[PDB]
Amino acid sequence: KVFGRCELAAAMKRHGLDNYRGYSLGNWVCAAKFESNFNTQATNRNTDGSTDYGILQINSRWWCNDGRTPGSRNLCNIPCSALLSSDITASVNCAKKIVSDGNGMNAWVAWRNRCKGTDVQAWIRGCRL
Ligand SMILES: [Pt+2]
Ligand SMILES: [Pt+2]
Ligand SMILES: [Pt+2]
Repeated sequence: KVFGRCELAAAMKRHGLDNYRGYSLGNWVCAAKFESNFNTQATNRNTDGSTDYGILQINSRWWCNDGRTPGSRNLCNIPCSALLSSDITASVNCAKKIVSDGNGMNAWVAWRNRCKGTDVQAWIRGCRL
């Protein structure tokens, strides 16, 4: 599913991401834009052999099992395919564990390099939140 901007804002809001660990909804929407372009089906294979999955490009080294990432943990106790669903619940539950691990949203290098310190409120403009 390729989400609309406001559509993904609403879904992220219902699932408890607005101000989660202090991050306003716009930060989550900006991150999703530059990680996946709002596509729940996005996958990206890393040179280390891990893969990034779904709307927030969650990585198989630590967070999910894909059956092909060597010496990997599965700290979110899900199959990585759960992260490609049109239903974002599994990705949001995983994103909460990741953002809680100590580096906040710096865990998403696209957030650090393209969203951090910018006017991220622009990403929720117009949306009925
Ligand atoms: Pt939803
Ligand atoms: Pt939820
Ligand atoms: Pt856009």
